[PDB]
Amino acid sequence: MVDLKRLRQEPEVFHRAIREKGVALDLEALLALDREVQELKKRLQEVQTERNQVAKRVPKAPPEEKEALIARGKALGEEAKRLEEALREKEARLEALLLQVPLPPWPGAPVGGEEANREIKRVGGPPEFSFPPLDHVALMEKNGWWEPRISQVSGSRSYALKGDLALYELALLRFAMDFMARRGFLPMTLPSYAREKAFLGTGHFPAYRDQVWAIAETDLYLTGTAEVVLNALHSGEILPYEALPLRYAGYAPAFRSEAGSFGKDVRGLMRVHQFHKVEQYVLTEASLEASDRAFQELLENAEEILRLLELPYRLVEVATGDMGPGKWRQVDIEVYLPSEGRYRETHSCSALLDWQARRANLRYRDPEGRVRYAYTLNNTALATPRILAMLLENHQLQDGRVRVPQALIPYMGKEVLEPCG
Amino acid sequence: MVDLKRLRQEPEVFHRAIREKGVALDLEALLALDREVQELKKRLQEVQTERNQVAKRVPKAPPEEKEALIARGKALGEEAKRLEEALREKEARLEALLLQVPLPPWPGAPVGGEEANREIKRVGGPPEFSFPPLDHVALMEKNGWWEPRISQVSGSRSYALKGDLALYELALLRFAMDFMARRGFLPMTLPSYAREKAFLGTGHFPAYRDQVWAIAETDLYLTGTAEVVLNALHSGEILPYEALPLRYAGYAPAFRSEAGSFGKDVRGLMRVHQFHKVEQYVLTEASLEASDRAFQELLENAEEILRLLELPYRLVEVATGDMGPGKWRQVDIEVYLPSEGRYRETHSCSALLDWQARRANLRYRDPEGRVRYAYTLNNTALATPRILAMLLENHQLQDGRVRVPQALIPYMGKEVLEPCG
Ligand SMILES: Nc1ncnc2c1ncn2[C@@H]1O[C@H](COP(=O)(O)ONC(=O)[C@@H](N)CO)[C@@H](O)[C@H]1O
Ligand SMILES: Nc1ncnc2c1ncn2[C@@H]1O[C@H](COP(=O)(O)O)[C@@H](O)[C@H]1O
Repeated sequence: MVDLKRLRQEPEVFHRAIREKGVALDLEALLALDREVQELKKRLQEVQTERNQVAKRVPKAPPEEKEALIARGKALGEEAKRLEEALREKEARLEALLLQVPLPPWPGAPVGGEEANREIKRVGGPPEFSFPPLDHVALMEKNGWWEPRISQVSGSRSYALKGDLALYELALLRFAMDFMARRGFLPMTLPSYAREKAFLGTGHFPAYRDQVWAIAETDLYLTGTAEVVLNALHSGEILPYEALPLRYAGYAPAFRSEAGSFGKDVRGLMRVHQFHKVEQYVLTEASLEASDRAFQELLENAEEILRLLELPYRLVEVATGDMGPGKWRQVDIEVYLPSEGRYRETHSCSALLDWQARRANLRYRDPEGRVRYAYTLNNTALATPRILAMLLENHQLQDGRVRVPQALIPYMGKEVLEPCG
Repeated sequence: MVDLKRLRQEPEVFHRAIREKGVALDLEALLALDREVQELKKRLQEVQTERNQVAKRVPKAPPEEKEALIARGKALGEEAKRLEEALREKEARLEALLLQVPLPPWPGAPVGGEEANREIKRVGGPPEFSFPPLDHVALMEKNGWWEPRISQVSGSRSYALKGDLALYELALLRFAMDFMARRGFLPMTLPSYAREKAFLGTGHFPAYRDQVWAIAETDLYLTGTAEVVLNALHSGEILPYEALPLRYAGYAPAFRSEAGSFGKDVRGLMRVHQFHKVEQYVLTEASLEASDRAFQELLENAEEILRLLELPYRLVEVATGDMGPGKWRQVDIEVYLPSEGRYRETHSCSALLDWQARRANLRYRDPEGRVRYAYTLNNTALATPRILAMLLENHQLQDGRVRVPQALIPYMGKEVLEPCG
């Protein structure tokens, strides 16, 4: 949500945002609609208040003038319900539209879709294997580390891990939570469902509605990221300046409808409906430099986890067309997946300024007593099973076993994932 | 799903079983419908046969005997139509009814509802405090260990744990996966959703259908127990005798609608819609002896876990009217919850003989080459957040902090859970 005041004052700024980000929104039609709502609230002021006057004149009016006043009162009331109900219809239309206005991207955002994305940096590289490398599904198949029968039970885009890899999954999630807690984020284990209001807050509703699974006969939705929950915790609360920046490391199961197919056909561990994710969430003050400092920390944290995971990665500046309506700036971190001879997203770091704060109503009292919308940022800390696709392929040994990175040997108990059966 | 052959020769056993388990099932109506379906199938046999063997006699028959055979063919033909309409209609409701027939309770199960549940033994005393104890909610409030704001994001029966208790919720799940792996159970991390067929396989559908959330616009339901996934894995597979017993320790998020109204203020970490559960599942060969061995193993595992967690517990033989339609035996394990002065269920061990194997179609090739239905059993290994409630109350220190059991100190990194504030 954008400040309707700034929207009215400098709509060309939002017009470029709608153009470069590709939002289907007619800014001129929204702006128009707003004028009508303004107009109709004023006209409704007139009738409900002339009605106030007629009703005030009624109690001691002579019988002649008293019924004239009832007559006038009725017509005016008619008018008022007509206007009232027109306003409500128009305002709902305005709000829905307002919910589609995107934040302007940062000045250096590449303009265009995913193909405009720009590699910032690359640390580490494709492993040079002494032998012919298997892909992660073939490592799993060979060591008996996943349960293919899960598709008959739950459907496709499901996985069930077994043996050492079951254990490894859990070790990586705890690892990421421990690493976030030593970086000063407050670890939180959270639910994977939220009411609608929390999805609206983040911006997942309306634009990414397609992607969320509703829990039927409830008013709950399962969340695709712990971010829907972390962002809505302080809605309607005004935070002390001294609380800022809030740094939450939230773990929750994530659920995605994944209404959108894998061109690299369908499966393995890359795109499943249910996965586990530790999220990095920050609420900071409404300054660009506070945002920039948080974005760089969010980024370095994710890089740091990849270095401890010993994975080759690169950072990518996400183009306007691809960052989504509420993003100021987005950088993805992609890790190399040998079997596809390409980098794959494992983390997206977004800075959304106050676009989510004005929707989720997140506010703080600045050093001068002024209440302000906060700025929010988020980045993945670690999501499984997807990084398992990359750990298996980058760390596979000759025999098909997989070495665990040094930092994860305390969490596993061992240096090598053994086969199951 | 019971063996219809036993259902027909021992109906009194099933009648005692329907009454003692308090199942709402008219047994005469079922056995009657079963006889109607058998006579119809026999009769259809008889029809299709005579319709074949007179159409043989017909074509070139002495002209007068030919029309009598034609006449008989018209009669037999319309009768087959009728027989099939009735059979299609009556088989359907008999299958729907068989899906409701309870397994006979083991002889030693108390007969009565929840009130007849007999305590078998108790291990460990109430903790003795140099101070008046706080309940687990006041311990979480005091220490800043949960996030009350989640109620507004997600509704009631939600928890969000913070700081050391978030980390302690993950550490306990890992400990239970490692305890199980070391006991020979194969660790698996699972989805929390399955198709309806997996629920019919365990007995959760139809009887408990209302305890289960459905994912809307999807043919998937969220599982309240990993047992639903684990049990549907080998469906339609004929397992080799040598694979047996299959000992699986699965972890999945568990979702429960909790449609059971309310009564006591079962607030805090005790009854939530979403929790984490590590599950013991055994699929064994079809002998009682096999089952009793497994049952005891499952119980000793949950006992050993609770010993490791340094918690006072008791075992409870569940009564016939409380164990549920599929159970042969159920023994609940209850831990002492100091603030309620009562024991609360943490684990529930069930032996179901072949009642789920016949529903999910789990079979094995026995040592003589006979394909038999397997027996299944299951028990909680460790579920969070309910155990955290007994853990905080039982291990609370004078200062409102909580000691970590020796067993869990390697998982925790510390001996005491520190406050967030
Ligand atoms: N709504 C809930 N909130 C919190 N924990 C729960 C809830 N429902 C069940 N549990 C936990 O999970 C355990 C088993 O649940 P139960 O109702 O006995 O179903 N039975 C099973 O799931 C068997 N698979 C054994 O695990 C309980 O003992 C308790 O520890
Ligand atoms: N469907 C999925 N399956 C597995 N991991 C996923 C899935 N969706 C997203 N992820 C992971 O979660 C991260 C952040 O998700 P997103 O906020 O959508 O970028 C991605 O970089 C992946 O690590």
